Amino acid sequence: SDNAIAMEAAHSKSTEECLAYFGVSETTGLTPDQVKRHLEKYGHNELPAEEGKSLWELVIEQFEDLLVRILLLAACISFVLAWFEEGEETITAFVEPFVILLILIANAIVGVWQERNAENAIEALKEYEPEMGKVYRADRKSVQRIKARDIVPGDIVEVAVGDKVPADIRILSIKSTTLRVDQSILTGESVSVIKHTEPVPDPRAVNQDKKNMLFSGTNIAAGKALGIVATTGVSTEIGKIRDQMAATEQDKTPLQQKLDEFGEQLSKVISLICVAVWLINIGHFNDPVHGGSWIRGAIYYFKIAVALAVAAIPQGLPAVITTCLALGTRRMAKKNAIVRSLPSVETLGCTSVICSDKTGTLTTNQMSVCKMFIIDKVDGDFCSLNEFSITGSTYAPEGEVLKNDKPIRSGQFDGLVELATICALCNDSSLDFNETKGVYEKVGEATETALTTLVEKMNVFNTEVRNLSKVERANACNSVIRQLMKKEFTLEFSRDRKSMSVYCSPAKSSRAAVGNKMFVKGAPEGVIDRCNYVRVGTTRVPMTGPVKEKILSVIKEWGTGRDTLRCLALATRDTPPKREEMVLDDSSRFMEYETDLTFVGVVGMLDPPRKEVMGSIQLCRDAGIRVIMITGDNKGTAIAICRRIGIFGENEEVADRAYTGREFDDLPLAEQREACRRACCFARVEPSHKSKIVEYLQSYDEITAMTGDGVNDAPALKKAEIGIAMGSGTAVAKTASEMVLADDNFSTIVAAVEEGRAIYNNMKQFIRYLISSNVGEVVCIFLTAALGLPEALIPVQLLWVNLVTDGLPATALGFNPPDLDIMDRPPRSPKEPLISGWLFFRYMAIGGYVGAATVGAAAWWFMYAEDGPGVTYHQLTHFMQCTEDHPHFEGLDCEIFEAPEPMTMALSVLVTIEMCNALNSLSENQSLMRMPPWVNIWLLGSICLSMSLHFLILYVDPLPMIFKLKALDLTQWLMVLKISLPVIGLDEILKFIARNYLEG
Ligand SMILES: C/C=C(/C)C(=O)O[C@H]1C(C)=C2[C@H]([C@@H]1OC(=O)CCCCCCC)[C@@](C)(OC(C)=O)C[C@H](OC(=O)CCC)[C@@]1(O)[C@H]2OC(=O)[C@@]1(C)O
Ligand SMILES: CCCCCCCCCCO[C@@H]1O[C@H](CO)[C@@H](O[C@H]2O[C@H](CO)[C@@H](O)[C@H](O)[C@H]2O)[C@H](O)[C@H]1O
Ligand SMILES: CCCCCCCCCCO[C@@H]1O[C@H](CO)[C@@H](O[C@H]2O[C@H](CO)[C@@H](O)[C@H](O)[C@H]2O)[C@H](O)[C@H]1O
Ligand code: NA
Repeated sequence: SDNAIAMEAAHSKSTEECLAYFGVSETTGLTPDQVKRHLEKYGHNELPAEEGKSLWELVIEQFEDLLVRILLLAACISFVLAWFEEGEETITAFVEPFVILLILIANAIVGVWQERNAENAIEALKEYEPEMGKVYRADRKSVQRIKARDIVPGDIVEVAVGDKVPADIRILSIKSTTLRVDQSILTGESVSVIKHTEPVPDPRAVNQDKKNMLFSGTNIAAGKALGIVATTGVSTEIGKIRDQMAATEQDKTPLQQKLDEFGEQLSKVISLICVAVWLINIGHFNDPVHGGSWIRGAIYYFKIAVALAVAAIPQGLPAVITTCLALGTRRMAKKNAIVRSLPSVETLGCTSVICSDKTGTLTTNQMSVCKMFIIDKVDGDFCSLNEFSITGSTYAPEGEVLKNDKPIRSGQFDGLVELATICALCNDSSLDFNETKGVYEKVGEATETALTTLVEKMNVFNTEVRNLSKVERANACNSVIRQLMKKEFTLEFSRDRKSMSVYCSPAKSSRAAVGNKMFVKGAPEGVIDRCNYVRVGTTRVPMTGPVKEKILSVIKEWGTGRDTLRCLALATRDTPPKREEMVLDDSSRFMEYETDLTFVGVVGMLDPPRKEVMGSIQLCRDAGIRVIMITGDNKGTAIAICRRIGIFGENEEVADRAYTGREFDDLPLAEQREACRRACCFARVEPSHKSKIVEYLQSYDEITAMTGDGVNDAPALKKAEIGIAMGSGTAVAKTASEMVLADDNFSTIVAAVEEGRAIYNNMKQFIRYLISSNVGEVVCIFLTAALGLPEALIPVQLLWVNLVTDGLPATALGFNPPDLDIMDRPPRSPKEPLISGWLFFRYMAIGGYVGAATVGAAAWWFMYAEDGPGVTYHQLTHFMQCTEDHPHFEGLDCEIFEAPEPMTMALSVLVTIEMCNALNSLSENQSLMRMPPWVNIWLLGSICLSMSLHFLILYVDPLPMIFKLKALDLTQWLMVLKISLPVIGLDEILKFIARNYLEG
């Protein structure tokens, strides 16, 4: 982007001037060529980088280098203070600080990388949830949603309530009665501000004075408007205020709490073992009080404590957790489950209740009129209707009307003529043929578009359509009907009457003798009471009780039937008041205007459930996860749908498991709480009922997933453990949620729960693996110090094992395939400890065997080895007396006790045991005989890499001279194998005990 300013003083220009400056028609929008040129000139609508990645690594490197240099200077001060009179052994005090320096450098490197890895994992979340916007462009007549970064200056953009403003926008037209905007992120204003479209004359006016502009980042609090993009990217008012840092996420995840508890307890245990080593050596309490005995006897305990600290901490664990979470997040996003916060992953597996909206999530929101009836014959008490069916489930105008499964012509019935007239006039929506996809798409609400499609199918006025193109066919019959009745105005919907109407005057064309007419479309509950008459074809009879009961009976049948239809009543005021009589500024009077109606007919439209919903409901059943439907349908239809998708049984009694908002409010408080623990169906629900349901569900210590999309959903989404916003819904709901459904599908919720379970299981696996490895290392150190043996392992090798040798297999355990019963077990408790009970004893045995095996191989080299000396046990424990008391240990050089061969034996045994235990860590209970090792190929590859690196630091000459190791032969490797492989048998015995005797 070269020109970084775009249009200046857009608030000062008028709408005409702003459209003229970019040369765009407001009707069509930008042409593809205009979009290409503007994108090339002004660049994408986005801000560069994160916060400052080009100068961030240097900061952390220099900060940790300062933290290293200060410890170096402190240790130097200590060693220099140990020079005044302490001059006994200055040779041994020369090796310890070198190792400590290496430890500090290594821990600094990993502490930098793990932090950067976590930051990159957090930042990768944003790539999965790209901000979207709605534009009108010349290639399509309907509004199309695109990525906000693809919006360019001059674009015509549409914003509605709950949307996030994608660019700095000059308001062109306010479609709603008022436009209120929340500008708290910019001006810091509290209450929403009112916008207009008049120009603001002051060129240097403040943002609060720019009452005709929409600033990027702000949110539409109320209304709907159209505008033209003035500036994008950095030129945006919010792009100038790039200096803004919100508070961190905080709120420690339960896993982090358990890990920190482990850290504190491990500090205590390190202190306990450091004291226990002194407890073993009681003879040190018989030494003289003066001299240099206590000093040199305390230096040894200030070193073994450091070695034990290296052996005890799983240094590489946080990187493995971060990588597992990042890759699982990418997997979930590949499966349409867009996680907005890493903690939510852990929570996803604990989900005990899923509260889902019906329309759009459990169903496809692809509405279609499939049944309709009008009045046939009325004889006092007898009432007969003309029922019909309609084929075609999409919005395409393809299908026909069927009477008793036989096609008829809709124009024969005057009732159906009026039916179609009402459906065409009480309709703000239309159809647009997408020639690229080659399909018909909706322009407006699914309901009104289904009405439009029905009018196209019916063709009550008999119009030629076989010679029309796909574009001319979409809105042909509706245009025909519009040519006759001229819509004077529209009485908008209102809750108090549950209907809408249009005042229409007939055009002066052989139909002016009809007079003005009001056409009413609404819910039967609201419309039928206001009908005094009933249209019979072209005549009219008075509306009575029996007719009303017949209408209601058929509506009930369709609502509770196999199709679970939502019916719409259609009526018309034949003798409406005059335009001068009616006032339109207050909807409270509209119900009065829509009185003395004539009932014409009823349309039954279906919103089919998604074909995967039943199976996902079953999966939640097997997983012990309750599913509660929340719908706008009536209670009867709601229960019928619950039986259709499997929430309820086809024959079970549900008088206490299905409620309406009013019924739920009529119950006392204790009964409300008690009803939430059993209800699975809520119909006709107020926005506060979601929050109340979440609170009641929390009162039973349940982890609730609650779906939403609108602004009134935001509080509940905030209270719920897993707020789930729809991908097509508002931005306000998305910002208040833990997960977004890219496809708005309930099955995606189920898949997210399953994936969270699997990911937490694999995390448990590699956590227990690494920590049992650390247990084994600590046991090795303590067993060596207790028996007074030489150091079988040095802390450098321990760092290499914890960071490199074991880091690869743990990351690979992150990719373990999920168990076949992952969704046939109850939800995990969030307070579930990772290692306790039988697992404590199991991994304690494992770690004890690890330490015993390492130290025992180190001891085997000194004794029963051809390459090793003929040293016995009584002198190997007294090896420090070799240089002095030589006749007691006469034989070879004393330096043979500082040999690299026993350390190499111990390290090889540790590495082999850790590969074997990684193989054992593929499952918690299943033995290797049942689940083969070749199921997780990444584990095999990681073990190959670990062994290749081991052979590298053993044989490739420059490296074993650094690791203080010596290459081995076939006999020593065979000993390593013989003393390492039985760990598989040990864990196999423990698994057999857990399976065949510890299931309860
Ligand atoms: C790494 C080296 C070991 C020795 C260690 O200190 O870990 C202990 C300790 C801190 C716990 C223990 C370890 O305790 C022992 O192994 C007893 C040692 C006695 C030997 C002396 C006999 C001569 C864990 C390791 O035991 C083994 C047997 O599995 C399990 C678990 O750890 C976890 O669940 C990991 C959580 C991140 C913790 O009980 C944990 O403390 C609690 O806070 C938890 C919940 O952490
Ligand atoms: C003065 C001494 C300092 C200089 C060191 C000389 C270079 C050493 C060669 C090894 O390089 C290391 O290899 C590790 C693994 O191959 C990496 O660990 C990374 O990968 C592990 C597992 O893949 C994770 O557990 C670790 O956290 C993560 O640091 C680590 O980054 C990297 O440097
Ligand atoms: C695209 C446009 C075409 C679609 C229009 C659909 C046509 C239906 C319009 C009906 O108009 C009303 O019809 C009533 C009869 O059905 C008339 O009542 C007349 O007849 C009744 C009995 O038939 C009497 O009870 C009433 O008093 C007397 O007003 C009434 O005046 C008239 O306004
Ligand atoms: Na929430």
